[PDB]
Amino acid sequence: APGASIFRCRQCGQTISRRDWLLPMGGDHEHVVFNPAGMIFRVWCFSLAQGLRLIGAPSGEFSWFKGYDWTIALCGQCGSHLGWHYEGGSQPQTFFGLIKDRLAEGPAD
Ligand SMILES: O=C1CC[C@H](N2C(=O)c3ccccc3C2=O)C(=O)N1
Ligand SMILES: [Zn+2]
Repeated sequence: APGASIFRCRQCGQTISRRDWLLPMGGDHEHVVFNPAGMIFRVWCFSLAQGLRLIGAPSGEFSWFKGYDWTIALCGQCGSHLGWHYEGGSQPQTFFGLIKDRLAEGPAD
């Protein structure tokens, strides 16, 4: 009965990722960053995620992770902005950076 197992959208409960899938990018799964609009995000890196909808084509502009280009990742169910999918880089080629406070963590399905 683990209670710290899967991550769902906080707004609607769509299944999104798992604690087992946390990915330590440059030594830490947690990256605290800010965008050009000055919004600060506590980004957790995950090797994998599901239930999102990747919007548009990738961009390298302002990327927080050197070598990676990003696409906005919305909750596929409700449209909540959950984070970004990163691609085009190395080791790994791809991963998700998800905004921690926009997810709810709980027991497995
Ligand atoms: O790695 C990333 C992902 C995208 C993120 N980002 C944003 O959140 C944003 C909001 C408004 C205008 C431009 C941006 C942008 O590049 C950002 O700054 N870096
Ligand atoms: Zn949602």
